Amino acid sequence: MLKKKQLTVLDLHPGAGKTRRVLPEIVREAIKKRLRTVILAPTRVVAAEMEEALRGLPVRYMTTAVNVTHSGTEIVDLMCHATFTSRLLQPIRVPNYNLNIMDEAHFTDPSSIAARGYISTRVEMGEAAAIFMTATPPGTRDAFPDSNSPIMDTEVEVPERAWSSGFDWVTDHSGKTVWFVPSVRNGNEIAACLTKAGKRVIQLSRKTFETEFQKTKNQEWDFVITTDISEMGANFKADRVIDSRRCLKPVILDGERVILAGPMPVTHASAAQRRGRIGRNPNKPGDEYMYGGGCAETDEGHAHWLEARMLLDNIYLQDGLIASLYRPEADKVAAIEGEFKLRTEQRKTFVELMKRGDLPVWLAYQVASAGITYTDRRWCFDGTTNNTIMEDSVPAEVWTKYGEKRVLKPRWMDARVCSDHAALKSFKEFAAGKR
Ligand SMILES: CC(=O)N1CCOc2ccccc2C1
Repeated sequence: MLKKKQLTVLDLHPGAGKTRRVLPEIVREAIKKRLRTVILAPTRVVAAEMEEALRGLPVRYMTTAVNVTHSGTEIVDLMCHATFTSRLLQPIRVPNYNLNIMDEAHFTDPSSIAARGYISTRVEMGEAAAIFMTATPPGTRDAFPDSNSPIMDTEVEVPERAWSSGFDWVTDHSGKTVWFVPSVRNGNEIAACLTKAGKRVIQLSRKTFETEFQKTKNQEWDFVITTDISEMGANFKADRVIDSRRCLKPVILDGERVILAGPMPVTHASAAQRRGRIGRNPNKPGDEYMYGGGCAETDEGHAHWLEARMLLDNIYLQDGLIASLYRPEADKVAAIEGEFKLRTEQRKTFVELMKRGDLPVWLAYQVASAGITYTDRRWCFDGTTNNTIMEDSVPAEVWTKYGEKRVLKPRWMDARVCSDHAALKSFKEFAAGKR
């Protein structure tokens, strides 16, 4: 696989040893061959698992998830997908890696899609080799792949709200269950129901992932309520997966606003990854997978592919050239390569709005392309009446940096900035000039 001008897809089934067995072998071969190598992890939890599998090998950990300082003699670097993309966007110089390994190469976050596009274009150019590791490569129509031990697959009605009766099978279970809900707000309702009935529940989401995941190993639990984030290498020692088979989809309407559409069906890749959390121990056959809906290719028209084009258009590759998306996912968006390329100053504002402001890609592009500077927050208050953000059925209020109380009413509306309490609280601080 390590020969230049080649992109290999390591599509071994979930639990086949891609990270703990195959990855150190590739690293050993790249070090032997003097290949400047990058290892891309989806999340910080996977980076810490990779450190345990690669312990002893000379790897540079460019992540705060691993307590090891580099000696300066390493030729292999390990970082998250978002860190790779962020450094490509920032004026910091990134070496030209001869070998590019991306683990969980099915991750659909905008920075993951852009990293795949950038890496695959360098391979198409003949400048590098690449390995994409995933049980479900882009384009998979198999939600029921192979496992380490047999799994009982059961199509059933899965509750998406609190219940008084009709789901005896959910609570009448002595083992541990990992339940995939379509949203944080939906998971909070089911968790409160399970808690009320005497269960121990840990809730996992994108913003709380690192801190809460530790609790699954730290203490006994009955249920884990999680969003689609646990599809990226997160491992549990459970005997059942309850899968609603639903997810939220960010959609850009008329190129003017972003809504969270759905809950709607997950893709076959997500369904296989969610099912893949169980059936991992050959000594424990009979793990259960309860699914409550079918699959659909709901990645078509998803804002993440447009946001990935926004990122790729602003990453330098060679003179005027611009990286294309990885071919099996280049049709998920109707975008012209280069149409989001910003001028030097607006591009710097675009990067600061994402890195420091923590705004979604789409919202960061609207602000930067309008010629607004990072610290100018007037746009958070001068949108139309129907762009008013609501908190507890009443318009949200913030004190501006000028000491004046104003209704939060952005010029551009992105549902992601107020999808939950933590998101809205972070957007209030942004609109107040606090970061
Ligand atoms: C934008 C705005 O001021 N409003 C929109 C309508 O919703 C409400 C709800 C509660 C208090 C006040 C309002 C009025």
